[PDB]
Amino acid sequence: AVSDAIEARLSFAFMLNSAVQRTGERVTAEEIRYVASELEDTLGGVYSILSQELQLPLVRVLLKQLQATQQIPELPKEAVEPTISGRGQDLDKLERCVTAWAALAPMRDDPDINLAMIKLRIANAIGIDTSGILLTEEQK
Amino acid sequence: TGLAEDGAKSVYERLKNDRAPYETRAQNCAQYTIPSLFPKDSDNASTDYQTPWQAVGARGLNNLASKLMLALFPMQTWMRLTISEYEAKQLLSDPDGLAKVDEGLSMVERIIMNYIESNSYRVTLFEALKQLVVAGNVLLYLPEPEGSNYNPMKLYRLSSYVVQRDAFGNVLQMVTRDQIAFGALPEDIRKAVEGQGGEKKADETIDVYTHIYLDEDSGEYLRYEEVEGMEVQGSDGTYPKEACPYIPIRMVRLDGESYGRSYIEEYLGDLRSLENLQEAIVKMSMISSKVIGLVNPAGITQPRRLTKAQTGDFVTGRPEDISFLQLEKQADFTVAKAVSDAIEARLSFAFMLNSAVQRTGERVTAEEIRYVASELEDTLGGVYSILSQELQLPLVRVLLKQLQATQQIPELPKEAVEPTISGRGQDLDKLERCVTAWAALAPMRDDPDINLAMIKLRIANAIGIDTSGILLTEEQKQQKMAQQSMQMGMDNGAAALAQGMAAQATASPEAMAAAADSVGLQPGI
Amino acid sequence: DKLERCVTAWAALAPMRDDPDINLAMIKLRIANAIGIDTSGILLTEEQKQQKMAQQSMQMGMDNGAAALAQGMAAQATASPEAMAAAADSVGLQPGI
Amino acid sequence: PKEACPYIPIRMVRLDGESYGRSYIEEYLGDLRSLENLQEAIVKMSMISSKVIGLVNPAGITQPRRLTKAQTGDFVTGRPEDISFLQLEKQADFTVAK
Amino acid sequence: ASTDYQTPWQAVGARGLNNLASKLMLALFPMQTWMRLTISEYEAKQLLS
Amino acid sequence: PEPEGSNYNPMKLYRLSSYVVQRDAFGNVLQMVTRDQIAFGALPEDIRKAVEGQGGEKKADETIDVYTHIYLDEDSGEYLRYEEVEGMEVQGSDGTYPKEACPYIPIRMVRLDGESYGRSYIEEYLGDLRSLENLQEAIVKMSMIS
Repeated sequence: AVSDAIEARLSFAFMLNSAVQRTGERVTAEEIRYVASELEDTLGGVYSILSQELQLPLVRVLLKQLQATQQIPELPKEAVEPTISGRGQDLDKLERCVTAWAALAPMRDDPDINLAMIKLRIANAIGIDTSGILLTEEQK
Repeated sequence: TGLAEDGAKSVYERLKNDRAPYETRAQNCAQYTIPSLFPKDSDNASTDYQTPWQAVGARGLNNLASKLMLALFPMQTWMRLTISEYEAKQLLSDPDGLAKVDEGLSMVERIIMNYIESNSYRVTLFEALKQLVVAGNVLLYLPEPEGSNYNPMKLYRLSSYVVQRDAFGNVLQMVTRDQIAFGALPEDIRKAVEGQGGEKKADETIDVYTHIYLDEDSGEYLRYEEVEGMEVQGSDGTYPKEACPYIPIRMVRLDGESYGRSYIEEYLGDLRSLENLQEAIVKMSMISSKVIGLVNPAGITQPRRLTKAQTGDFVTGRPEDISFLQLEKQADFTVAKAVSDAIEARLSFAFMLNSAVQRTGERVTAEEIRYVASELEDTLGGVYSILSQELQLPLVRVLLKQLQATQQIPELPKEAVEPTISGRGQDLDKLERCVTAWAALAPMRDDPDINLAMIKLRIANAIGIDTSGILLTEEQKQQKMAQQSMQMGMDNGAAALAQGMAAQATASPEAMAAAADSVGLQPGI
Repeated sequence: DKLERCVTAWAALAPMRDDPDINLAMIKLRIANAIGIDTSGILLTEEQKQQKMAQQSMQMGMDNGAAALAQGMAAQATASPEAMAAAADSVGLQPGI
Repeated sequence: PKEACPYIPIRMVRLDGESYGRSYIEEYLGDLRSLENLQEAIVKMSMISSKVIGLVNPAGITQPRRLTKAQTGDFVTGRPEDISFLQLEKQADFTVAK
Repeated sequence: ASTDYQTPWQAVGARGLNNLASKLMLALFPMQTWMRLTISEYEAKQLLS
Repeated sequence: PEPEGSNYNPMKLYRLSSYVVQRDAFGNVLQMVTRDQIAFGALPEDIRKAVEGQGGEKKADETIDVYTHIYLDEDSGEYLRYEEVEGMEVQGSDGTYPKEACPYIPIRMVRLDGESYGRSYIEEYLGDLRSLENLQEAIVKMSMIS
């Protein structure tokens, strides 16, 4: 029972799930295992040092070595990189503002609501940038 | 000159005798949770860090530093720039220019998030939040960019800095201690060390101090670096009171002491008792682990035959002579276990981990009932609430200044300020809610009685969305009524002459051959 | 909530837009009286409709009107083909098409 | 003015006509005072439990001069009923205070 | 060769290493586009139409 | 390594028994030394001219301790990198690696200042595994008397 208690408190320190080495006795079901996200958050503390130490210098070397062998276009001295765990933010913020604009679909005949402005407000609330976002003055 | 306070190497030494209360707390306080996080710093390689007998402090720290990082600093736009709305109405012609200003404020709040993520500020803040749990009291320095290259920020975890503040909240003076080696020194400092005299090894370290004292007769800070010499002559920086690159962070604030406490010293006594149980349960299993064969010496069984026998030999003796020395404490192992399962139960709510394995458990507690996990979010909401003032606002007010000087940001016109909203948020949900209320008015587009022009204003008044880009104004519709007509004018018009020209372009077939020559077609068809 | 509740009660009156007996002009006032929403921006007043009846007509006036002369001009702008070359010169087009 | 002053004193539960206010958790501070006195005793009962004393029956055979110096699996002289361990009692008392 | 490596009596460290090295590899380095290049957006507006 | 073409180009690692770095109490690296043991037939072409240039014939399979040295430069912020043999250099040596882009990057599990190397993650539970093996050693041995 001590060895089953030490394995229990190493199995959270490592990113394996709670498993065989008890009675177990799950009945713990079914939406309750969203506490497996607690293992992802504990995993999120592990590699967080390592993304600076490995994950950024591996790109900054390859951004230089591919310029010298001409396998990459010479990017003009002003682009830098995050290791986003990957867009991501460009996709979800575009996917969310579509569904908000899709709710404005039964308002295409309403004479009062400024639908030209509400589509800009949602584009302002959600942090999508602008100016490729709407038809400009001439443009129609 | 004398510079009105002297000397900066002795300001560090007078006030090093004030860290020693907090420092010897944190050396005790990291000993119980995770000893690699805050060393005693009379520590080298090797001094191996023995793991504590309990592993709740190691669990409940990473599970609390990450849940602060996930809550303070989400991946999206955790700051936003509020312009003062009434002073924005005065200086501007309504209403299109107002949201055009908020696009410039949505411009800046994305560039900072593209500056924070692209300089690994997420890393050194998570190293800051682990120090803020164990010890509190970290200042992290945000250096000047000097280009669009890679620019991290260095932190100092209370064994490398000294601050002195008032009983009042403001900081008087800060001293930071570097140990930069001689080959790795900056260029202006090497001229000062050689200017002091004597050659140096390439790897010899140098105690490089700074001194960030509050100025005599002016509210700004003065900042000078030093070596064993007096200054370095690249020193003097006029840091204002509200924007200084050295900001000392503080877990739970206590007045009027100079530093702050830590969060996990508020349970460090309880971990101290929970290790003393978990030290005893493990040691009771080690007496258990030893296998002693107690032979009854008033018996027959000599183990001269018990050892040398084979797999299945028939041996002389009685089974009741050979008994084994077993660990007792059946009714005592359960006393020390049920208390240790009760202390871990009341530390697992103090830390933001969920109720878990360390019981029978025995959930049947299902399925909508676990909305009481929001009680952990609310207890988490009390933890960082001090820290949003201490870290989360000065980190923006520095970056709003440093990006103006390097021209990576537009000079925002002296009137925009920022909350750290946990992120709109309020601009999205209040817009999303008034759409669904206006969507219920859709079967009333033909009702002759209800003033739908007013109800859409009332919901825009009840929900606090602002107004005046919200509705079509007085003129605003004769333009709109023309655009449906100019559409049908251009549509029916372009369909008229195209049926009009091409019908009479090809009739009495000599005209058909003449019409093909205008395009340039010869007689093919 | 008091605005959101009176919408759903008025939404139940939607299949009664053709009933010749029920005073729907009054029931919408009674629900606005029962639920404590205030009044007087709540309903179209006396005048208030001859303006509104004109806007459906001025829409169909501008719509049928702009569709009339655009079919009206462009049909007679290009007939007896010398007029077609004269019509293209008014825009500024030479003889390309 | 009387209605707009930048110094406003806040007050948990109001009591007249004393100058200050009380607090909410002093209305249960007596009960916490009794609940710590239990939880102080349950933990201290686990600490007598934590100590592992080997009571050797001195009218027996087992001398622990052989029990300590023995290896992993040695055969040693003695009876198992001489070696008992001083364990914390209070089985039916730990449940009262719990 | 030879020095044969005796397996430890416990097999949690052998379990909890491969189950942690792979879950770092699956989280640090997914199969899709784990880096991206941010251009400085305001300096991109200045140098471009 | 450098590509030198679009052919197959892996990357070699060194698991702390084949390299040495030295860094400051500050975070930056001062000097790195990597130790290879490339055999004589498997050496690169410029190095074989240096080993033969040292003198004496070699076996086809004899190993050679080939060192590099990636020290931070005097009076310039870039790194200097030279390979060596038992001789002084190899005359294909000097590389002006900048501070931000060097092909040798030392990785580090949990960072601790100001020691030269980093710790590991599973040494933070290595004491606890040491106690858990001592139980699991005893349970198995109790089943063998059984």
